[PDB]
Amino acid sequence: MISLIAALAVDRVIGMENAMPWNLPADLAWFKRNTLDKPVIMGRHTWESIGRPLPGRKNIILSSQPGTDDRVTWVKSVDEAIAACGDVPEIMVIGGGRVYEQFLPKAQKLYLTHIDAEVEGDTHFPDYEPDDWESVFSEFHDADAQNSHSYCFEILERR
Ligand SMILES: NC(=O)c1ccc[n+]([C@@H]2O[C@H](COP(=O)([O-])OP(=O)(O)OC[C@H]3O[C@@H](n4cnc5c(N)ncnc54)[C@H](OP(=O)(O)O)[C@@H]3O)[C@@H](O)[C@H]2O)c1
Ligand SMILES: Nc1nc(=O)c2nc(CNc3ccc(C(=O)N[C@@H](CCC(=O)O)C(=O)O)cc3)cnc2[nH]1
Ligand SMILES: [Mn+2]
Repeated sequence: MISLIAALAVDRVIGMENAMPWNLPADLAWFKRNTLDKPVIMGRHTWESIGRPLPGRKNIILSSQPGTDDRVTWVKSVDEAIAACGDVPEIMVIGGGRVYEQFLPKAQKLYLTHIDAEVEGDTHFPDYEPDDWESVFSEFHDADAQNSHSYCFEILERR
């Protein structure tokens, strides 16, 4: 099945100038935990902000342009990206904006982190139809010494 994983601040903001303004060590631990040993699909911009292959996962990048690093897999369309994953139980789509928009309809599960932070950005998470989704897991956390804002980890399943 296909799942989307993402961190959103106020207003569904997900990035600004090809980067994520905040720093939340706990959220990144959660991201790694949920994606390790699974294939991750990302768009070219995202590949670029990340700057290197994510270890322990098959990294698949979507680009209309030919590949430029053999350490990852390059695909030119959504169907090929999905076929490149092979037979696995869960495929993780990691963004960015344009790529989330294209996979949303095909996704059965969303792993969202809501962050209490007001950031002015240029990329947003798609505006999905709440009706259609069921929250099956929620876990709130106040801010602390290592994490600058409070956040909520949530998992939705398409009804
Ligand atoms: N907070 C989060 O959880 C989170 C997660 C991911 C990203 N982000 C952020 O989001 C921004 C990057 O998002 P973005 O929307 O600018 O770009 P993106 O979605 O990472 O990348 C867009 C690109 O990927 C390729 N692509 C997408 N769909 C394709 C398709 N169907 N066939 C072929 N190529 C396709 C195209 O590359 P070519 O131009 O080479 O065709 C397109 O320009 C950043 O600020 C990043 O920091 C945030
Ligand atoms: N919940 C969530 N938070 C994010 O920050 C996020 N970021 C992306 C894309 N950007 C990035 C940027 C850096 C790393 C990264 O450095 N990850 C390391 C974690 C380090 C640790 O495990 O403590 C990794 O191995 O996953 C991942 C995605 C996609 N979905 C997200 N989803
Ligand atoms: Mn159902």
